[PDB]
Amino acid sequence: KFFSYILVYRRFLFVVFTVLVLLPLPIVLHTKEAECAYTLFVVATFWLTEALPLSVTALLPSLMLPMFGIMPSKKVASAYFKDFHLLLIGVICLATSIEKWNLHKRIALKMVMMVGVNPAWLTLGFMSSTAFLSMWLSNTSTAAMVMPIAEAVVQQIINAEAEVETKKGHVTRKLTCLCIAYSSTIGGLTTITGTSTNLIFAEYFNTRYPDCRCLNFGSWFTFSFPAALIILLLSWIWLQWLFLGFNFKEMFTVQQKACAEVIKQEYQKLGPIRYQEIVTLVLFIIMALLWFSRDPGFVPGWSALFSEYPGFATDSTVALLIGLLFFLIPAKTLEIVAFDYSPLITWKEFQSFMPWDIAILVGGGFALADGCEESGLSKWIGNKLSPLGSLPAWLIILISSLMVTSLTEVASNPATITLFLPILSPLAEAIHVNPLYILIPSTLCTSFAFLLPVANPPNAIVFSYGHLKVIDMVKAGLGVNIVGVAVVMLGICTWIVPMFDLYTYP
Amino acid sequence: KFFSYILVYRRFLFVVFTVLVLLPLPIVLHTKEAECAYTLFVVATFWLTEALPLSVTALLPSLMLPMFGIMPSKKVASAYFKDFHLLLIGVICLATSIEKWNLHKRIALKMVMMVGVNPAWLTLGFMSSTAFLSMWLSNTSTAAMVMPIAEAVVQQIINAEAEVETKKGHVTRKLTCLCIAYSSTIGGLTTITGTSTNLIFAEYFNTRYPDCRCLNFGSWFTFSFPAALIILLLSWIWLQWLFLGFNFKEMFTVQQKACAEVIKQEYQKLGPIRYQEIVTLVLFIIMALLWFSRDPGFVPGWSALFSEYPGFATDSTVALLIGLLFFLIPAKTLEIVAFDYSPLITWKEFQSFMPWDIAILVGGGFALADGCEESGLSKWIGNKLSPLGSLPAWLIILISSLMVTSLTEVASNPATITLFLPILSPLAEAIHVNPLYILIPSTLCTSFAFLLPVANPPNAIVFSYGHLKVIDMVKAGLGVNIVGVAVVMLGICTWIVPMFDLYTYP
Repeated sequence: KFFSYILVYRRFLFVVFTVLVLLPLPIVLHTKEAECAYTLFVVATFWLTEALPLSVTALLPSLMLPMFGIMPSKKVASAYFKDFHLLLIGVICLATSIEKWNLHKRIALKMVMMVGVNPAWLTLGFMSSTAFLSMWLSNTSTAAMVMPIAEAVVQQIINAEAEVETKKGHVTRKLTCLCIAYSSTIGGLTTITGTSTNLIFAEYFNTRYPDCRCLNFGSWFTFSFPAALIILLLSWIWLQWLFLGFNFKEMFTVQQKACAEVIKQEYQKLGPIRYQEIVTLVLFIIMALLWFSRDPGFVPGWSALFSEYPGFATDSTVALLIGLLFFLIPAKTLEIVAFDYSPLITWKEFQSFMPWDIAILVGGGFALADGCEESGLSKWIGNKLSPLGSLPAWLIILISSLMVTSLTEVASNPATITLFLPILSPLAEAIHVNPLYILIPSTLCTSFAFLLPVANPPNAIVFSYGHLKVIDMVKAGLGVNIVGVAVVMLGICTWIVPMFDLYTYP
Repeated sequence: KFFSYILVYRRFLFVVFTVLVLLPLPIVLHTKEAECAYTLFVVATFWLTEALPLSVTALLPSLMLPMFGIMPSKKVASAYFKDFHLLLIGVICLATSIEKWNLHKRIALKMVMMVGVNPAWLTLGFMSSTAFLSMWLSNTSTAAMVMPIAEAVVQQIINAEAEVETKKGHVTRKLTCLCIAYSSTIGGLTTITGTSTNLIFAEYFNTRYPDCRCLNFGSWFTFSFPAALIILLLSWIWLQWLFLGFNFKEMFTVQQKACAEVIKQEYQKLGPIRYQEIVTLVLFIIMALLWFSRDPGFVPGWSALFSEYPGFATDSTVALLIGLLFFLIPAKTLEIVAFDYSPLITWKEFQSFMPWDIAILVGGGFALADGCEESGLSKWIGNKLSPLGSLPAWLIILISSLMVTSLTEVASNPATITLFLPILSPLAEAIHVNPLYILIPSTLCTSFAFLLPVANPPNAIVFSYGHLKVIDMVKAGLGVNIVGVAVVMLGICTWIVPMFDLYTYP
């Protein structure tokens, strides 16, 4: 009876318990920087296990930081909405129009009819298509662009799986939705301009080491692509082992032919292409073209036209420019022709399907990361790393890499690299080592953020579709993170040494 | 035929037409500050007439400002979410819980049974209750607190209006919802701490004029209360004339007794008070008590406990502290007692009913106002006001007041007063006038923002309930604004002179 009453109110007692058991941390230590650490720990605890909704926990920094006095409440709110959110709004305008006019169904049906009958080949194609798309545009962009296409397939197959007749259905969508989530190992790891994380490292290295010109397009690709391709293959194998069954004989019947017949029957039921779908594709192509042609890295883009105020027109402005066009392009006239036309999507359909959860969730991560920088916590973490020069060589690289992938879980990737790079680059110079030997494993491991939300906004976009179980991706994340880290260390010691001369002092 | 085709696509052609007809403004004038003015005009044009959705137009500054180079896109996004939005989120948590557990229906039914059978007495009571509530807490706070209560009455009366049996229904809800919108003439006009707008003026006057101690509680009230009470009465009369019928004999039958019987019958149908409603009331009282006791102005509040980092804990933190409690307080257990309890409101019910329209809309106003300050536009406006010292006296006061109520339409009240106060206070000193004679009409007229959204966040909260027709409140706003301004000028010349000696040089 009494023990049962504790079990039913697990969340209420746990929330109270963790606050009071962590409560000695602020009062003790003379209230210097443990307040930020206490706030970081309690928010992280509520993120690992769902004691509170994920978006609700993101609003906790708006409470603890002002009361603790780390930063004013006015500055906390300003950190909630940032450049990523404008990018999210613009893409969702296109995403809403794709679903509203059944453009996703036509694309999914066309994809299935051509190839991809066996489920194992679907996730292989999904990873390859998303990773190659993530090669040029962005990790954040490619996550929200193919996700409406990706879901259209897996909801399609389960509907066609009836064959004129349920745990298999849910595990399949968790796998494929996570395939795009983890399809970032090629998104900027292999290209200098793929993500802003490596861009910060590249511009910093040129600034502080003008003499060195090794960091250039064609030299970053020639070593990362063989390395990053390894993660993609083992991630496919590991995800196939964790979800569904992994049998080697399956990849190398009546149900297959029956599924093909019903799939092709549905495609004919859709009929000819419609005007609304064509316009959505046209805006889809233009949005991708402008993102790719902004900063290709080898030929100047349209940013050279605006080469007077640098950094003012980011990728989010492109998303908004094409995204807001969906609210004023005519769709269907309202033959009386009584009053007026209708736009492609009205705001009512945009208010729904809009990940307001992610906007608050990612905002909490930005505010929590900003609070860590305002308080003397990030500097304290860097200070403890300084007495580590006595270690031979390979240790430090492993220590930093595991440390890099751990502190990027609660902070954005650009913030994490900018913090550590100054801590790390000097450590490098002090020892007689190539400063590069330490920077490359650190900057490459920043992108490896596969645990929890807020760590990587591509992961956050995945949470927006309702299959937001954190325990599933935490279990999958450790497998990918260990695989991702291990391949990096294998690359550093074996393949990356000879061309940049990692043993010799530059 | 051809003329008909223009009429159906009115919005599409108008949006294109206004952009191109205003397009000469940036290119001409050597591209110095007309870019901000062009952005301000096109956004205002789309706000007056619904060429685009109100929230969509709020995202236009995120486009024009980065492309025009006024401010980077990173800074534009940071201005979208501010201290007001955290206040909105906390209150909506309470507002959602009130509606979910039918607390609004019980309050509305109890209000109707006691008094208020005639519709004219309802809006008089609604104005008086909201204005007195707005006396202490805030204009923003009181707008969202009584609105769920206010709607509960008017939806109740129309349901009870059947009498065992439609344009009257919609006009009634537009009136009463607007009553709280315009019930801000007592919200901070009569009290120093009612709103942040007068607080900025009070702290500025003490800083630059330490010798003067006239600005104090009991001296601001003794002159504003007789003045502000006049606006409330004429606003009630003017709104009664514009909406419904205004007959003097109505205020001073079978339908009335039938309405009473069905109203009291519904109250018995609700039954006894429930546990969920009691908890909501308890959190309702605590939220109001903390807001009132933060800075009463005459006895130090709980901010003296946090009197080490001033301004860190604002009113929004109080809203979040009580608002987030609704997500973890048990409501009903899920007698197997299988898994766990349920909170008062889950996030699914918070995602709905949440004015995401207002968050984007008000954010656009903040970003647009910030862009005006970044570009040399606000300073340019102040510069043109400088050559006005030759005017005798009463003119300038009228010029500023109409100018104050015009430039606060597209800017927040604290931003508008902080801009003008420096422009105006020196003008005052230069002429031999009480500097005060100019400051009081200017600072009091800042609050008079009854046209369009974004001008006053209390107006924005009104838009959240769906009766967001701008043309109705623009028509009503001019009547209130002229009434509001005229009473102020009458107060300045007749009643406010004798005690502060407005004719003599201080």
